[PDB]
Amino acid sequence: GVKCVLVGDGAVGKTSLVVSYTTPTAFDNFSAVVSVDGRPVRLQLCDTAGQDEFDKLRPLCYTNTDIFLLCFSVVSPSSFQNVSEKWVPEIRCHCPKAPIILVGTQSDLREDVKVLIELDKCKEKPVPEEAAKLLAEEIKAASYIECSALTQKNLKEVFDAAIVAGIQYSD
Ligand SMILES: Nc1nc2c(ncn2[C@@H]2O[C@H](COP(=O)(O)OP(=O)(O)O)[C@@H](O)[C@H]2O)c(=O)[nH]1
Ligand SMILES: [Mg+2]
Repeated sequence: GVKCVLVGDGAVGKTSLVVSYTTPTAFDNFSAVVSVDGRPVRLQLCDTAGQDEFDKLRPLCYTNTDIFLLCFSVVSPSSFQNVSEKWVPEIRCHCPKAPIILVGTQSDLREDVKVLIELDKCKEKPVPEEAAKLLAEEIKAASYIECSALTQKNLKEVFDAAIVAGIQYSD
């Protein structure tokens, strides 16, 4: 059984990722049995609040973590910038050994006019997939995987990858 913790800025879609996949509050735990490469594995999902108010409690959730899903929204460059500035340092402070998968969320919004118009008011654009992939390399993430809890694009893949990385580490 594999312990997976999701971290990242508020509003990127952490809670939505886990609920979409496994099917109303700050911190919550989920448990699912998942078929990975043909055999069942128990996956514990710990959903954390990403607001600065925490690190109060948040790192208390980290004990014995096998895999971190470090999430940013692909339509939030600020959340991408926080991967380097806040999240990788925090994870590495508490669990320096644990594998990380860099997870880009809300992929469907790359094609949402309202969202794109809003980003452009500050001359921003969605995070290029190339940039995410390069960062994943820089931070020594296992991989970069981009997904949508709305359309379920790559949602299975995110958690399959989490389990594979998590078993390898655990073992
Ligand atoms: N369009 C779209 N909206 C999403 C997606 N994932 C989450 N949301 C919405 O984004 C907001 C933040 O989601 P939430 O699960 O609360 O994020 P968290 O704060 O990181 O846990 C909510 O309005 C969700 O409905 C997605 O993949 N696509
Ligand atoms: Mg949430």
